[PDB]
Amino acid sequence: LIVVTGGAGFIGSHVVDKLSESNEIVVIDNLSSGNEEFVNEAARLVKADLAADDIKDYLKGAEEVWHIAANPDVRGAENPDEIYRNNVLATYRLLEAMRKAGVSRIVFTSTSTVYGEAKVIPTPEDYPTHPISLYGASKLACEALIESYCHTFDMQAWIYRFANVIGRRSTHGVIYDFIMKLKRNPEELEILGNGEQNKSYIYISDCVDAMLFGLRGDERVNIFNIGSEDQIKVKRIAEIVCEELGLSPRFRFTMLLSIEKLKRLGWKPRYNSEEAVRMAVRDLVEDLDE
Amino acid sequence: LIVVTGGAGFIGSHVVDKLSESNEIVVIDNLSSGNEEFVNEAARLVKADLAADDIKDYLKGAEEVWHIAANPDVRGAENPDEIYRNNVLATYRLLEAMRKAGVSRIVFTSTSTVYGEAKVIPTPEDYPTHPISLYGASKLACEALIESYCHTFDMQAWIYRFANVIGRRSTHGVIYDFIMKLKRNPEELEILGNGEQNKSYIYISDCVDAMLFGLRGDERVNIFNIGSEDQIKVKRIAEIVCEELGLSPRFRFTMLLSIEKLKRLGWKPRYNSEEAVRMAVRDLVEDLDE
Ligand SMILES: NC(=O)c1ccc[n+]([C@@H]2O[C@H](COP(=O)([O-])OP(=O)(O)OC[C@H]3O[C@@H](n4cnc5c(N)ncnc54)[C@H](O)[C@@H]3O)[C@@H](O)[C@H]2O)c1
Ligand SMILES: NC(=O)c1ccc[n+]([C@@H]2O[C@H](COP(=O)([O-])OP(=O)(O)OC[C@H]3O[C@@H](n4cnc5c(N)ncnc54)[C@H](O)[C@@H]3O)[C@@H](O)[C@H]2O)c1
Repeated sequence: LIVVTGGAGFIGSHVVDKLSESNEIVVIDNLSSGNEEFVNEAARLVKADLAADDIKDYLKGAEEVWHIAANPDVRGAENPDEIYRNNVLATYRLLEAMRKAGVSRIVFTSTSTVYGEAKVIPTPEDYPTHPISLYGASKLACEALIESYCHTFDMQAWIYRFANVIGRRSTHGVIYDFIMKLKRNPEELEILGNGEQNKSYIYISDCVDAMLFGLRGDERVNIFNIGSEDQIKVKRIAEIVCEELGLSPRFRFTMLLSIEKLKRLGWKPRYNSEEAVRMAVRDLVEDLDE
Repeated sequence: LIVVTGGAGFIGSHVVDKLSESNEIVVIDNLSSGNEEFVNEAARLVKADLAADDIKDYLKGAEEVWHIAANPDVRGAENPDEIYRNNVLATYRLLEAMRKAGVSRIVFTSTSTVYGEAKVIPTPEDYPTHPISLYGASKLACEALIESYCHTFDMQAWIYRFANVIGRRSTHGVIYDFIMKLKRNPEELEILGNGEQNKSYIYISDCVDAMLFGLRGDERVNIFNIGSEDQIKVKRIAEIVCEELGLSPRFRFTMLLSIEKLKRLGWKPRYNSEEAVRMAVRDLVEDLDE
C-alpha cells in the first residue's frame, strides 16, 4: 500500500504505472496541473488539496508515501504564494498527516536548483545549498522539514534532486517551444542565442528507474542526484525536432549534477541526452493531438 | 527607520535598546513570549501577529528589518504547528510584506541547530546543514527563503547562527531552572547525569555586538556563527549559581561553533562562558524581583 501525491501529473503518473504492477496505489491530487486520464486504472484517485484538506484518513495503513506533488516551476513570472502553498505548506501538512497516521517512509522529488549558483560542475550531493530561486528555496525548505521529521518522529527518507525530465505526458520546455513554432511555421525555426547553449535531459523512464534504485540506500536520510551522462546543445535539439517532424526550416538565431553517487551504488541511465530528446519529441507530437 | 520583529523579547529588546540610540524604531510583536515592559520607550510598539495580520503600514519607509520574532525552542514537548506558524509562515509573510513595501535589508537570528549533528567542532559556517530538530529545520527553511528573496527581489541579508544566549530579561535556561529548584530546597540541588556536559554560552551584549558588527559583511547574503571562545561544564554552572546565591546545597546527580569568520572581520567576544554565566545569574536574581 503506497500513496503517491501528484500521481496524476507527468512524473507522478509514471511512478504510479510502475508501482501499480505490484502495490495497491492511492493517489492524492487536486488536478491543478495534472490529468486524471493519466492515472493507472489499478489505482484509487483521491481529489484533495495537500495544502488545505485533511488527508490522514487517505494515508491510513500506507507503508510509504511518494511525495511528487508540487507547484509547476516556471521561468520570471512566478507567484510566491502558490509556490509557498503547494511546496512548503503542502509538504508540512503531509508530514503531519504521515506522523498522525503512522506512515514512516517518504520518497521526495526535490530539484537541482537547491544548489543555487554552484561553482563546481558536475555538482555533487555534498555541495553547499544556497538556492537563489524561490522554487529552489521552497524545495530545500521541504528537504529540511523531511529530514527533521525523520529524526524526530522516526521516519526514513529518499530525496532525489534533478533538473529536466522529459517524456510522454510532459508539455513544456525547449522541445515544446520548438514544436509549437514549427506547427506555426514549418519553414522557419527561431532559436534564442546562437544555439551553442548547452542543456542536459534525463528521460522519464530513467528518472523513475533511478528513484526506484536509490531505495536500496539505507541511511535514515538518503539524498541522490539524478541526471544524464551528458549534455546537448540547443542547436542539436532543434535539428532533432526537425528530423522527427521531417522538416528543413531556415534557422533564425537571435546546472549539471554529478550522478557518481548513484552510479557507485550500481545505477546507470539507459539513455543519453540525444536519445532522451528524440524519444520525447515523438511522444510529444502524439500527445498534442491526443 | 528600522523595524524589529520580536522586539519585546529577550534578544529583541536589547537590539531595540541599542539601535534606538541612533535610529527610529518600530517594534512588531504579538507579546506572546515577549513583555511590553521590555520595549524601549523611544520605540513604537505595534501589537501584531506576523503569521496573520496586515503589516504593510508598519514597514512603510523602513530601511531594514531585524527579524528576531520566533516560537520558543522547547525541549519532546514541542508543538510542530506552533514552530511552523511562528517561524516558517511568519518569515514567509514578512518577506512578502518587505517585498511589497520596498524594504530590502534583513537581519535574521537563525540557530546553531541548523547543523544537526556536527562532526567538525568548532563548527564552521560552511559545514553541511542537515537539521535533526523541527526547530533547526524551521530555521534552515527560513534561511533558504531569505536567501532566495535576496537574489530574486534584490535584498541583502545578514544571518546569524548561535546558541545559549544568556543575560537580563531571559527566563529560559539552565540557570533559571537551577535558581528555581534551589528556591525550593536550598540544601540539595539535583543535576542531570554526572554533569560533565560542556556548554558554550554567549552573554547577551556579545550576541548583540556581534550582530551589529557583522553588518560590515558585504555579500548579498552574509552568514555568521556567533558564540564565545570556550565552554563550561554543567557542574560548574551549578557552582556559580550557588556562589552567587550564597547557598551550599549538595549536588544530587540524576557543541561549539567557530567564530573565526566574524573574528577575521575584527569582532571578538568580550566575555567567556564563565563570565557570561556569572553575570547572567546576578541578572536573573534581579530579574525575578522586577
Ligand atoms: N519535470 C521536471 O523536469 C522536474 C525537474 C525537477 C524537479 N521536478 C519535481 O518533480 C515533481 C513532479 O514534477 P512534474 O513535472 O511531474 O509536475 P506536474 O505538475 O506534472 O505534477 C505535479 C502534480 O502535483 C499536483 N499538485 C500540485 N499541488 C497540489 C496540492 N496542493 N495538492 C494536491 N496535488 C497537488 C498537480 O495537480 C500535478 O498533477 C515536483 O515536486 C517537481 O518540483 C520536476
Ligand atoms: N536565546 C537563545 O539562546 C537563542 C538561541 C538560538 C536562536 N535564538 C533565536 O533568537 C531569536 C530571539 O530569541 P529570544 O530568546 O529572544 O526569544 P523570545 O521568545 O524572548 O523572543 C521572541 C519574540 O517573538 C515574538 N513573537 C513570536 N511569535 C510572533 C508572531 N507570530 N508575531 C509577532 N511576534 C511574535 C514574541 O512575543 C517574543 O517577544 C529567535 O528567532 C530565536 O529562534 C535564540
